[PDB]
Amino acid sequence: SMGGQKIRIKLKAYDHELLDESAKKIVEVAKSTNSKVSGPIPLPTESRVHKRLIDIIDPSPKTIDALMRINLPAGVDVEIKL
Repeated sequence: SMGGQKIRIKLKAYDHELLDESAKKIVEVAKSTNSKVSGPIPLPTESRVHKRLIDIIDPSPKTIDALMRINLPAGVDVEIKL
């Protein structure tokens, strides 16, 4: 489809290192898809918690299938639909 919509995913985890691997890992898998991903964008740590935001441009259905095939490692969280 024409698309033209961007998707943002927020990652949360006590250890920034772990969250860094999840964001970088997803970026490599997302970039592999026709859709493009920007970031990861680092955010302010709160309550000793690190969070990152990755923007997605022209997202495709192959990106969602890859996310379902890969399961985020324990200690990481994601926000969908606000």
